[PDB]
Amino acid sequence: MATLRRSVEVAAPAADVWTLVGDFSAIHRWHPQVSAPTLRGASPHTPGAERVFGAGTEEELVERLVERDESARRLVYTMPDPPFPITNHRAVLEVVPRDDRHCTVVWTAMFDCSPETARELESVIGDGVFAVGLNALAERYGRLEHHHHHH
Repeated sequence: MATLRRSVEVAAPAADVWTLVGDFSAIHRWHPQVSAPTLRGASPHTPGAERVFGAGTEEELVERLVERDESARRLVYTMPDPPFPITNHRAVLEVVPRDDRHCTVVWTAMFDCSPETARELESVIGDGVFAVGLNALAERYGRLEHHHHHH
């Protein structure tokens, strides 16, 4: 699949999780693989702002906010400078409330990649970057209802 979708069980209300994931610039508050991103113009809540991971190294990542929904808990961005061989990138952050104390945080990433590379990116981007970040977030809200296996 060129379209990736992952979901995690968080022991907390969805709105509290949107206060964490939503910011775009402030992803280094929960996501351990984020080596501090540099937020360029527009403001991080306004559809347009870019975030440059590292910003002084041989391996950086430049992302850009396409559109943002505060009340809907829906965060859409793209990679205008991606290190992975793709054409058009598109990714969304949707925190879906199941109960008042339980919310499923769904991270989606779809990109126009070639099949032999795309199967590899499902494990690297999906079962690597997301399966670490989403799960570490579920562990820090585990102060309400129990910890789980890291990643």
